[PDB]
Amino acid sequence: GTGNGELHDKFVAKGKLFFGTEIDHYHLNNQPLTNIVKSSFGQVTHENSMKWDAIEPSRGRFSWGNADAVVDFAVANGKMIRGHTLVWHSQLPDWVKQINDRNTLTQVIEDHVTAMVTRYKGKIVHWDVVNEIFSEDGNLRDSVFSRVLGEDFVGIAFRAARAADPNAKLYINDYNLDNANYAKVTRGMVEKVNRWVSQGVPIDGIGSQCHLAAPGGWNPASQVPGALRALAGANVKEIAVTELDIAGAAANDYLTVMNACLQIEKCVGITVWGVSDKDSWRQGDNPLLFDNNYQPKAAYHALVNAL
Repeated sequence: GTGNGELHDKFVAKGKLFFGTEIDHYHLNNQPLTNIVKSSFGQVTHENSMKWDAIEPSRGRFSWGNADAVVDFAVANGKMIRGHTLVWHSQLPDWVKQINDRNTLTQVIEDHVTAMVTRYKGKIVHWDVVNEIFSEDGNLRDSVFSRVLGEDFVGIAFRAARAADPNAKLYINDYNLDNANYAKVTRGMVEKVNRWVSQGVPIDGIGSQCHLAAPGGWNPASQVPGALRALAGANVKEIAVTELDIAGAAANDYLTVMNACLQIEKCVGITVWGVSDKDSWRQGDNPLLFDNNYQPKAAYHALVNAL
């Protein structure tokens, strides 16, 4: 009566756009992994093959194959795609950190942004236009971008993207937005998005990665419902949780995040950052919805039954 029985179809039935997961090309030949993506998730994000150094390793040399493989898989199976990510300080080629002429860095950014967004035009529901640009206290983190251009690289990148694919929602993404009172939320994301939306910058959405700790750690998800409402309170049309994982994978904790999004009008979807704990970037914390044998864990059944 609502798709198959599984997560993304039940989630979407309540009025949301997707419940997706993360994959990359080195998972395409893993059939337990790829069947769960087909049957339980409705959207994918590239884990690594859309980052700057994998896409443009030398200026004007684009290597599209690994990214294309994931995209072909996604569109062949009717999955949405979040593009991740256009401008980031991490895994960033050494040839861009060399440029300090504001013009050339602006050109480089447009070139990079325009190459990616055009190639995948019409196939990409959200682009993380900028990733991780805030310090833990709310100012711009130090990088060739913030040094050379200040806050200006944000509007440079968002405008290049909007110019290249008018259909994609343009997002800003960041981690540690997991407490409403935290500086990075109040003085960082909310304050500066308001200021940049005021200046004509086409920011459609805010992404909260939600790499969350177990109960009693620094960022437990006891507190996320109030943070997402803090974020959803800025002058943007939507928000999403984009890289969700929770150390321990407590049924109660996943329930908390899913229903937080369900109860926030502006929250259009959720992406967990992997299918199985075996392959997670923090496998020690065991933080996903499927175990090492690609069998559904307690949190997974819990979300399906709540829906």
